[PDB]
Parts: sequence; structure tokens; C-alpha cells
Amino acid sequence: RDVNQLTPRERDILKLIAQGLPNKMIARRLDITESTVKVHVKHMLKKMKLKSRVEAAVWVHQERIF
DNA sequence: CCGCTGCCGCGAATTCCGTTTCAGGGTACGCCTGATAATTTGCATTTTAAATACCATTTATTGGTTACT
Repeated sequence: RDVNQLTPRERDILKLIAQGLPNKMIARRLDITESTVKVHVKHMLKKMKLKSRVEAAVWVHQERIF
């Protein structure tokens, strides 16, 4: 639904995804295993009902909210 | 009758260096014509914004949940 509905943690993964870092680079940056990144991304996929990260990223950048 | 004159040929050291690359003949003219040497177009091969038609092995996303601050 809405990107602001996410938790601060989920906001962090979301912003890292929108910044173009790949999943393992996200794991490196936050010093966590790939499993937690997979858990976060799969919950984002389920809640946002989306197929890929790119669509969410482009929708985030569309309105130029920042 | 086998002697001498007079012609004509031929020759005269070695390396470097230098320097002005330079001048001097004292005679006509106007036609046709072909004969080259100039200049003008098209067609072969590249190269074509790219567009296109298959093989390829290596990440990406991934299928997410079972344990657990």
C-alpha cells in the first residue's frame, strides 16, 4: 500500500533497495545474514503485492517526494 | 743504295681543405587541325541510425519460514 506504513527497519531495507544496492550488499551494509534480508524482502513482496524491487523504486521516485 | 733526321705519341706524388651551384648565342610571322589534358556523371563495395536470429554458462530473484530478543 503505502511506503510509510513500513517499520523503521522495513523502511531501512526499502531505502537501501531504492538506493540501488543489491541484496548481498544490503547484508554487508547492515552486517546481517542473507536470511534476514530475504525475510524482509519477502514480507515487502507479500504486503506490497509486487513482483520486483524496480517497480517499487520507480514509484517511490515518481512523485519526487524527497 | 738499310744510313739519319723529324715528326707524332706518351708521361709527370699523397691525402684533406676552400669556393663564387655562377654567368655568356643576338634569328618571324600568321593559319587550320588533331591531340591531349583537362573537366563533367554513374556503380561498384563498404559501412548501415542499427534491426535482426540463435546458442551460451552464470547471478538474480528467490519459495518462502522455524525458532525465539
